[PDB]
Amino acid sequence: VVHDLIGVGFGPSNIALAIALQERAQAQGALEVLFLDKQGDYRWHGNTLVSQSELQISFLKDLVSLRNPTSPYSFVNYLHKHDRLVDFINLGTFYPCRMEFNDYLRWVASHFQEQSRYGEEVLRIEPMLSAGQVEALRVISRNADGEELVRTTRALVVSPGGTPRIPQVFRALKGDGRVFHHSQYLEHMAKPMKIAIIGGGQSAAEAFIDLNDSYPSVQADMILRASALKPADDSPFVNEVFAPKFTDLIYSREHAERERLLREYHNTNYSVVDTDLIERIYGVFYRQKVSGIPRHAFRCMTTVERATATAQGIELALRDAGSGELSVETYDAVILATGYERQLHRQLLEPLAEYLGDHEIGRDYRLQTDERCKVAIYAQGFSQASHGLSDTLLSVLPVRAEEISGSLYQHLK
Ligand SMILES: Cc1cc2nc3c(=O)[nH]c(=O)nc-3n(C[C@H](O)[C@H](O)[C@H](O)COP(=O)(O)OP(=O)(O)OC[C@H]3O[C@@H](n4cnc5c(N)ncnc54)[C@H](O)[C@@H]3O)c2cc1C
Ligand SMILES: NC(=O)C1=CN([C@@H]2O[C@H](COP(=O)(O)OP(=O)(O)OC[C@H]3O[C@@H](n4cnc5c(N)ncnc54)[C@H](OP(=O)(O)O)[C@@H]3O)[C@@H](O)[C@H]2O)C=CC1
Ligand SMILES: NCCC[C@H](N)C(=O)O
Repeated sequence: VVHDLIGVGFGPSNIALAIALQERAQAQGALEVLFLDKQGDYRWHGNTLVSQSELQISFLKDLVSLRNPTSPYSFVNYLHKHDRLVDFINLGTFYPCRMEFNDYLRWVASHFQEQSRYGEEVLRIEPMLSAGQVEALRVISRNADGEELVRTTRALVVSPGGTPRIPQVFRALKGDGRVFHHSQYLEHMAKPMKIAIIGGGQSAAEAFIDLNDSYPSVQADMILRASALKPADDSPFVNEVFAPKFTDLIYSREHAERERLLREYHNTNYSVVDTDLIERIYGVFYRQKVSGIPRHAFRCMTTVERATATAQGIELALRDAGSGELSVETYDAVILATGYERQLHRQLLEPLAEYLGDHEIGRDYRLQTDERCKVAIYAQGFSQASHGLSDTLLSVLPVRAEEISGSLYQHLK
């Protein structure tokens, strides 16, 4: 038994897809599909779901609405089905506590229980060759019990999210419970402290406020290479870059202009914090000046040069620019809120390397391939270079999903 499509992850990108495929199914027939996710109980970045994490995107830019507001899967319908719509309204906000967005996604997901396989991590994809042409694809995933699984599919779409970014100096410490990436924040905090946070982004700010608010025992240092925290920029003219119309424009630009646009707009999303959050962090420090009790430290300008483990704690050599001084501090724990990297060919797609072309991902999000390769491989979130800032986000999923299902059906038929 061969599957028309299989996807890697049933995160948002892939769910949005599932819905589109379902919408097309009535007109064009229903493909047999599966989406595997490595989470037994799926939470959307669960380890990051702290008390006051606000969706950084308008709820209207949910899974279906930009394409089809009349879908049963809109955030609003979800709210209605949970008898919460009126109440949400009295809220007057556009940005739901991310815990809520999570429920929505889980709820939407429950509607595809047949297509979703959870608890299965995909390890690699192998070509199945008949006559030197890749007719089908082999997907190898390992479940929670440790049992590997092999399935065969006509088409593949990979939407696994990103992998955490570890600065070099910390790579030495892989495996020390004492140091952990933000992404894994809830698991590790469940095990009087000094903790350090590395990075000046949202993930960094969110860790800090959470520690301050939830852990009185804790004193936190935010170590920033950058001078300050810069505000995420969401103004309307600017926000127009997360538009569906923009994907077209950016795609058609020469490589030089694309990067320019990406540089000019980096601040929409990366290394920036929400305006309200900065104040609140700013307020916290201000209060220290008042109280005179210096619990926390804002080490802007600081670069970690040496990090080493110890019986005592973790030793960091911090270079503070503008002082030029190098000083040593030791922390009970360190938190890396250094972000994510989405690099497309991991060990996961290696087996196909031979068939993947030089030219960039397709406008339709299909990787270009050899004439040898007859299957179709698609990716979501790995085309930021060519598809814009919207790519790694929730911004165009509704649209992107239509395009992809459109190709997939066209490929299949
Ligand atoms: C903490 C955090 C908050 C964010 N908040 C927002 C926001 O408010 N608004 C916004 O627009 N964007 C936000 N983003 C950006 C985010 O990338 C998108 O919102 C969205 O998560 C992208 O969806 P995705 O399905 O493509 O990837 P993901 O949501 O990361 O889905 C990938 C899923 O597949 C699993 N997986 C990974 N590898 C494999 C594999 N080997 N095999 C099987 N499963 C695998 C993962 O565990 C995960 O469940 C946020 C990102 C983070 C990290
Ligand atoms: N919806 C929500 O409430 C949340 C949304 N987010 C989203 O997740 C995505 C990524 O989040 P986040 O990781 O915070 O943002 P970024 O990945 O953009 O931020 C990374 C931070 O780490 C620093 N950094 C990276 N490498 C090093 C290094 N080698 N040495 C020192 N510092 C380093 C960067 O500093 P520098 O700028 O100087 O390079 C930067 O401040 C974004 O889309 C963000 O909006 C994150 C958390 C919650
Ligand atoms: N970091 C999320 C940015 C979302 C973007 N401002 C949008 O409106 O799509």
